Amino acid sequence: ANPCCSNPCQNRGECMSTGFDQYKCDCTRTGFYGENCTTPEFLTRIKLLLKPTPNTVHYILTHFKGVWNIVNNIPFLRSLIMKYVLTSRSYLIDSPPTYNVHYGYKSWEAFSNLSYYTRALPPVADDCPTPMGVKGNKELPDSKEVLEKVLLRREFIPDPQGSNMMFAFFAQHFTHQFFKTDHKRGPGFTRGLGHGVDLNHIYGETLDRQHKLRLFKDGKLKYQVIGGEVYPPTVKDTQVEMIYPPHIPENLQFAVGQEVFGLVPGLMMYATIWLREHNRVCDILKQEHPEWGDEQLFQTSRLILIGETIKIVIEDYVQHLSGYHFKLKFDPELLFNQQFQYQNRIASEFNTLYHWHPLLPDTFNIEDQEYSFKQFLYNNSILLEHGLTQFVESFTRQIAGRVAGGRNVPIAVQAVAKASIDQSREMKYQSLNEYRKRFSLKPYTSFEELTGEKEMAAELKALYSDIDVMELYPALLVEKPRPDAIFGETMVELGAPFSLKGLMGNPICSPQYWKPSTFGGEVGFKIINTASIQSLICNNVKGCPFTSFNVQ
Amino acid sequence: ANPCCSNPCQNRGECMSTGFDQYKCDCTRTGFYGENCTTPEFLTRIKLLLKPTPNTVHYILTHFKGVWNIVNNIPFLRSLIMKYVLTSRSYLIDSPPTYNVHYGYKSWEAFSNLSYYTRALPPVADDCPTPMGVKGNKELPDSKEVLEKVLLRREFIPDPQGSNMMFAFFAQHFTHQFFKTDHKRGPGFTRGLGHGVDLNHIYGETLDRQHKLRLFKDGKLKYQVIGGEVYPPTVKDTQVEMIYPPHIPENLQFAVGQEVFGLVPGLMMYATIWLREHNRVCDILKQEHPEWGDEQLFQTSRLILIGETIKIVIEDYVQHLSGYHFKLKFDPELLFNQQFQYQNRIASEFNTLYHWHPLLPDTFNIEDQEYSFKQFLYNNSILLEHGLTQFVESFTRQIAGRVAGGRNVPIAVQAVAKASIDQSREMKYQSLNEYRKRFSLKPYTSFEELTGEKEMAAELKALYSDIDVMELYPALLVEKPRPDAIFGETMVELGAPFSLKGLMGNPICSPQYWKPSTFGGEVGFKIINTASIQSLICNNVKGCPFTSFNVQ
Ligand code: HEM
Ligand code: HEM
Ligand SMILES: *[C@@H]1O[C@H](CO)[C@@H](O[C@@H]2O[C@H](CO)[C@@H](O[C@@H]3O[C@H](CO)[C@@H](O)[C@H](O)[C@H]3NC(C)=O)[C@H](O)[C@H]2NC(C)=O)[C@H](O)[C@H]1NC(C)=O
Ligand SMILES: *[C@@H]1O[C@H](CO)[C@@H](O[C@@H]2O[C@H](CO)[C@@H](O[C@@H]3O[C@H](CO)[C@@H](O)[C@H](O)[C@H]3NC(C)=O)[C@H](O)[C@H]2NC(C)=O)[C@H](O)[C@H]1NC(C)=O
Ligand SMILES: CCCCCCCCO[C@@H]1O[C@H](CO)[C@@H](O)[C@H](O)[C@H]1O
Ligand SMILES: O=C(O)C1=Cc2cc(Cl)cc(Cl)c2O[C@@H]1C(F)(F)F
Ligand SMILES: O=C(O)C1=Cc2cc(Cl)cc(Cl)c2O[C@@H]1C(F)(F)F
Ligand SMILES: *[C@@H]1O[C@H](CO)[C@@H](O)[C@H](O)[C@H]1NC(C)=O
Ligand SMILES: *[C@@H]1O[C@H](CO)[C@@H](O)[C@H](O)[C@H]1NC(C)=O
Ligand SMILES: *[C@@H]1O[C@H](CO)[C@@H](O)[C@H](O)[C@H]1NC(C)=O
Ligand SMILES: *[C@@H]1O[C@H](CO)[C@@H](O)[C@H](O)[C@H]1NC(C)=O
Repeated sequence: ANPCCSNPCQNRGECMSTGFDQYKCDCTRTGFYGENCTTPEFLTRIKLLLKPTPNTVHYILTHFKGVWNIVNNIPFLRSLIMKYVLTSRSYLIDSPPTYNVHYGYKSWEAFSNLSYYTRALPPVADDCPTPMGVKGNKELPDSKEVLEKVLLRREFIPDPQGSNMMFAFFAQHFTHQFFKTDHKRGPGFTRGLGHGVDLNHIYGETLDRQHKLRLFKDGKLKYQVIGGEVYPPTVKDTQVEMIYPPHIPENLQFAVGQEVFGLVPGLMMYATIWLREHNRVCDILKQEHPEWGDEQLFQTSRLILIGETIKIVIEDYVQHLSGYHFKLKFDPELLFNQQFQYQNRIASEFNTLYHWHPLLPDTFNIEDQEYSFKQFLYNNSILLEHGLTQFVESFTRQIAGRVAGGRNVPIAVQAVAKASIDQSREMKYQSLNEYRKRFSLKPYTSFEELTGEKEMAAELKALYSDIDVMELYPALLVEKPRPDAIFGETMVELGAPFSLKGLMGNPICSPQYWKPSTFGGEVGFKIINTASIQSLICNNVKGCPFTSFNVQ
Repeated sequence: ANPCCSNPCQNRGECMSTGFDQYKCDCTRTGFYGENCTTPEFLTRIKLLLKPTPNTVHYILTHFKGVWNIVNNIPFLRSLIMKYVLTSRSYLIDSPPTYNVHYGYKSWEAFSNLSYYTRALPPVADDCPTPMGVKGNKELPDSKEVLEKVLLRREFIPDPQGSNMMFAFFAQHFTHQFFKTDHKRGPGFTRGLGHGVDLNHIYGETLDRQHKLRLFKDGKLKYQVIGGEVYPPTVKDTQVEMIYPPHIPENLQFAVGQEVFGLVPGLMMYATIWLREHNRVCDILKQEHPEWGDEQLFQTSRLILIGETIKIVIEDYVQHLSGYHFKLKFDPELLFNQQFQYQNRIASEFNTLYHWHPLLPDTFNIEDQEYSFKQFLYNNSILLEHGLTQFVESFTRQIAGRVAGGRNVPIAVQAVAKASIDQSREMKYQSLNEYRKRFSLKPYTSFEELTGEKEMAAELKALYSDIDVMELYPALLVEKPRPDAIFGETMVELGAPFSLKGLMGNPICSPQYWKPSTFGGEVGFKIINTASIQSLICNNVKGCPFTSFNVQ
């Protein structure tokens, strides 16, 4: 019934009803005018001509390795390029944030209520005739059918980019600080009220939890020593709430910042590494500042680890994922003469797209062992069994699954994939093609264009009938990958903006924060500016084993 | 003992201890270098020469009325000037915010914990030898002594700028949405978690309170009709908590957004006016949007009232206070090509400086009556007695007290003034002169320079001994006024930055919000862009009585 149900307004124009069956588009600052904001302004037409497609740019970034080799070595050139990747991306994100699952129009409630995930696109109104607005049938295709026909893995498909298990578990661990759905409220709600990289997954969401985790000497976090090795403390010792099945012995109930991290030994591996890093940085700071107390050692270390985290995410993690020959750089100063909002709100869609479960192998291979999901889940004995060094060595060698390209979701986790589909609908997501437009990409004109093949395309076509009715989440996992890449166009073009915004939007990246004194001086500052996934493991894992995010 | 106790670093350089008795200043981006950031960079020296003092600029703004008359009528010129007043002010505020009462160094706790007021200057460390750091005696002068000698009113001193009671009560009402100290926690904590102009003082801090206040038809707020006039509903009808002495009859316990607003009839006057405005705007929107439901009518109206509020504050309220011949403008677009953070955190110091109780008269004069404080407080019968029209007429005629200049704090409220002194100290405020430097003003070199007279100066000198030990709050109320002005230099130069930042930092001022559709279309948008204190009163008060922030 809502006359905006067809999503009439193009180019980021906003639709507003002007009567029971009339609408109007607000084209303010879109660069277009006309009833649906589809008539371009002169200068807009120019820009459109001189604008290369994302696939073109991606090609240039992943080719001409010889040129990039030169560029990467000319500091002012590298800075110029990175500044452009930062700025071009962030303009795609609304900041201050706008919509959420309950508000398809701006409101103080949607702005002020931090318990919601924000929305890059507003929900389809409740009184629209179809799930996607006006197109398609009264009901989307059976989600089980979609799951089984195009999502579920038959044979394991490895990632051509060589992503390993160190990568997979880093992705899970890192993102699960800001992807923390409040299932008590619903899929559109979050428990991560910092809406970003605050390391609550190490330190805790709340002050009370943090204090239980802290030693209150030398700024350190509590820990225990088992077989000469440092591990997180127990629930019994700390009284912090953790999720564990009832059969887990108390001496194996490790207590960490994120209550869910005991559920996978790969998570507990990173939990342990970072715990160690924190206490390590505490020793460094105490040496520089024998005058400092516990609070200041703890707080400064946390700030340093936030910096290390962002550093590693950009220059190692995203570097690997991108396949760019251009060398990405973590440098807050690049934005100082630029318009940029030092804030962020986690988007529901960012969460949805990040369900990268195809990464998971059929078994987890540590040393001589090959563990099944059943044996791997909630099983910290495995970690104690082999130890950190062996986890790193093994996980660095084991290849992860390809994410886009279709049919690679492990059966063990099929319920999670079905829930991603069902909850997207529950949250009234607009279609894949609406999202594509929202991020300046060309709508797909057929299912075959989407997948780049014929078989899955045909199954999808029989299910959905209309490409404009296809759903974002299934599309992401079925999309034609970039050549020999882990992802297709839509994953990168939505993901990159959300990501860089949450990284650079952090307050430590602001001018008043980004200076040596913030981090206890030049020594603390250097820890951030030289951080890497390798140094993180070298300093904190016995034997300083070699590591990487790609299979060697 | 802390080597930074003496506030060694100048020009916004940051002090960090580097050993039990050594310190270092971080001069990053200050424009200076050297041990204490006192050596200017070349370009810094230039700028310093070409920079007029705040007193010079103030003079130019309050003179040459004939030129301003021309400028005010050249749209592009007016915009240019207002853009400059906006930008020059906001660079004085740290955003994202930094310190608070418990953290004299940056921390994630101080950044993330919204329950604290932020701090423009860090607190004096607990182990410093004197209250102000290293200067002065082990103890500040008796606050009762300061109160009595230089703060308390002997004879009422009227405001030379002609501020009236409409102004006084607007200031109280408006600011008490973001000045809401959480006395359960301490003076450095706030209950206003929106940290700005969110109109929680009309709508409530929390969703629960809001819903009790709402009618849930046509987007409106509950109300009652008494003698044909619209007033807020009762506590009995709504169950919203309000602070009222036990002797107040339930039918006089008006329920409004801000629990403390029943305490002064002048507050309840504005509460009633704004309640009316909201329901008024609801009627307008319903007429434009018969398709809209209650939620959308309510939320859109709230957004419109936020706009009206900022509009009136800049163009009427601040316009009056400034004494400028230049016509200030509320125009978000002025910042769109500028670097600016659409966020804000309420500063403790902004709260402290806004204790403008000298505004209060010895009696409140309504019609033929002259009420004492005793009779005026918690007495809503007076409002019912005379009605809104008579309140507006009377309060528009009654002159308010001068704030700076000394000895004009009403005795009835002496406990509040003493608390301002005592709580400042409790919160470990740095000295007046530190705050002056912090806002690019020249330190006062004597008490006589501060007051511009001899008698109070001599009393202050005997009390404090050293000008560098003088306190911010008492200094503000004792400072030499600008010629025939309500305030001295320090009030304006600290207040203006804090204020404009909270006004323009509101999300509705951001590009994605500042468009017609946000406000239900051109008709809702116009309500904001034509708002004035006179139109607010004219649309909402019977007879459309004349009003102004100044005596006629
Ligand atoms: C290691 C084995 C893993 C298991 C057993 C697992 C299982 C689960 C389960 C049961 C959920 C809840 C979904 C629902 O609401 O129905 C979930 C959520 C999620 N998973 Fe995984 N997962 C694993 C690894 C990963 C990996 C490698 C990633 C990639 C980054 C990932 C990304 C996510 C995300 C982003 C969520 C949503 C988090 C939230 O909103 O709270 N997971 N996972
Ligand atoms: C009209 C009669 C007034 C009375 C009886 C009054 C009394 C008080 C009292 C008792 C407090 C502290 C109470 C507490 O801490 O809970 C206070 C605080 C304050 N007053 Fe007034 N006042 C009046 C008018 C004004 C006016 C006209 C202004 C001008 C802006 C003003 C500005 C403030 C501010 C900014 C605070 C701090 C509030 C907070 O942080 O929560 N007051 N007043
Ligand atoms: C962010 O938005 C959330 C969604 O609106 C808010 O969560 C909801 O708050 C409501 C008000 O407290 C709850 O309403 C329920 O209403 C009935 C009738 O009065 C009562 O019986 C219930 O006690 C009351 N609450 C509950 C828990 O039943 C909603 O239930 C509650 N939860 C959800 C998911 O809607 C958040 O409050 C809001 N956050 C803030 C800071 O405002
Ligand atoms: C913003 O910072 C505030 C000030 O530090 C936090 O407020 C404090 O939280 C503490 C617990 O989280 C309370 O301490 C008390 O500690 C003992 C030890 O376990 C408990 O028994 C008490 O129950 C607990 N609380 C009380 C009321 O006794 C502090 O009292 C409390 N208030 C103050 C003034 O410190 C806020 O929690 C923090 N806000 C957020 C969002 O983190
Ligand atoms: C009213 C004209 C006198 C003003 C000068 C005040 C000198 C300080 O006098 C004080 O006045 C307070 C208020 O009455 C009293 O509570 C104190 O007991 C008294 O010391
Ligand atoms: O943070 C992330 O996961 C990513 C950040 C990222 C950022 C740029 Cl610029 C380019 C790529 Cl390929 C990126 O890859 C991913 C993504 F986008 F989500 F797939
Ligand atoms: O918001 C306020 O109260 C004010 C804002 C304000 C803003 C400018 Cl530009 C100039 C003046 Cl005189 C102002 O006066 C006051 C103040 F600063 F608090 F005294
Ligand atoms: C927008 O496109 C044209 C107006 O030029 C109109 O025919 C069309 O119906 C409008 N909206 C939609 C969804 O078709
Ligand atoms: C957990 O792993 C341990 C040690 O590797 C193994 O002995 C045990 O069988 C596992 N438990 C489950 C439930 O698979
Ligand atoms: C800063 O000024 C000079 C260093 O140039 C030095 O004499 C002084 O002691 C330093 N600090 C203070 C507080 O004086
Ligand atoms: C309250 O106001 C009434 C009526 O205006 C007045 O007569 C009365 O004296 C006041 N109450 C008190 C306690 O002063």
